[PDB]
Amino acid sequence: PMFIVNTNVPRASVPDGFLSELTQQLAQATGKPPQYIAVHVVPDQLMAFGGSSEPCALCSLHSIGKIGGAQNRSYSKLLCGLLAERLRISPDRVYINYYDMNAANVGWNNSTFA
Amino acid sequence: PMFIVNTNVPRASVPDGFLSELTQQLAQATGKPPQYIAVHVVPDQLMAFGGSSEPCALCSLHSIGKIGGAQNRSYSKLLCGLLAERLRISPDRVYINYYDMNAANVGWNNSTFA
Amino acid sequence: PMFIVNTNVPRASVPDGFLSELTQQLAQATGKPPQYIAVHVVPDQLMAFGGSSEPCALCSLHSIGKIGGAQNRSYSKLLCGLLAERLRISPDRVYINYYDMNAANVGWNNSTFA
Ligand SMILES: *C(=S)NCCc1ccccc1
Ligand SMILES: *C(=S)NCCc1ccccc1
Ligand SMILES: *C(=S)NCCc1ccccc1
Repeated sequence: PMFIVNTNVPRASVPDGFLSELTQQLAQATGKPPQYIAVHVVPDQLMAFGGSSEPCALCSLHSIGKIGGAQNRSYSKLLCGLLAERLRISPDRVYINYYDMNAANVGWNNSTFA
Repeated sequence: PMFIVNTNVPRASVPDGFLSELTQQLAQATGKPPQYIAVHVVPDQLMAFGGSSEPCALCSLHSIGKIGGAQNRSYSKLLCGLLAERLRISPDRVYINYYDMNAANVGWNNSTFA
Repeated sequence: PMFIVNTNVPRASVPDGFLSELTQQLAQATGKPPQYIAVHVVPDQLMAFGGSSEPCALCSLHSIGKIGGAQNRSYSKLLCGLLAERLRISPDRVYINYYDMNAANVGWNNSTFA
């Protein structure tokens, strides 16, 4: 999978090691090799959540399968837990959109995963 | 719902109250409490629309239901109105991608909305 | 269509003419008028791919139709081609998510494409 975090937390508040840690914990959570996981963090954003500019995040996780009710709950506990621990973001000011991609609709290395 | 605007309009052209205004207008438009609505504006982008770098916007609106033919036309009229009036972007240089998210595919507060 | 590339390549590495070339190549790949094509490049991103911060990209292409097995393979070869030639990113460090949008789910000019 690939995980993207957009947040109003400033760049200086993103701790060294954070992209690595996200890679490792997503690899572990999905039983996927870490060589396939992509991660992306976008700090310093102009965002509001419930009209407030307190720390918040808008995120996405795309996966070819391994998306569903229990699995997404597990992902959210893991990802909100990381965002709370590392970025000081309340889990109730985070949204994560989950996307179950078809292999034919994921481009990589001049072709797709189909 | 959550609304993201990416634009080549500079940060200084985004009016002070703009995130609050989007929050309140989207709350009114969907009959949702404003506490749930997230909004995110990304200015100064390197983008073109039709090959031109005249002001333009690429947007998304994610909602758990309340997405459909008529609802979406209404959203577009509302959101293009605000982008024209506040950011001085022509409606014919705006795209908005609408996503009807399943509740189980939206993470929040260490779980999902399911 | 609309194509978005997020990359850790620095802004100064993105050559003059890159948005123009993407617009032109996407028009040719879909036979669609360039006047409707939108492109967006986001350099200097904090991203990793396979746990490495070597040059990489995460991309999206949204289109109303013209998405499918052979078409997406063709787009990937085109777009990885450009990202390798112009931004010096290895094709195997690019992901492109493809989205076949329903015309009623794309807003434009105060309405939708339905
Ligand atoms: C996790 S195994 N990511 C690699 C495959 C992929 C899946 C969805 C979107 C992009 C890349
Ligand atoms: C509007 S009520 N937003 C909160 C629920 C939601 C829907 C789609 C994506 C993120 C959050
Ligand atoms: C290509 S012809 N783009 C214009 C129509 C479109 C399709 C998907 C998303 C946004 C805009």
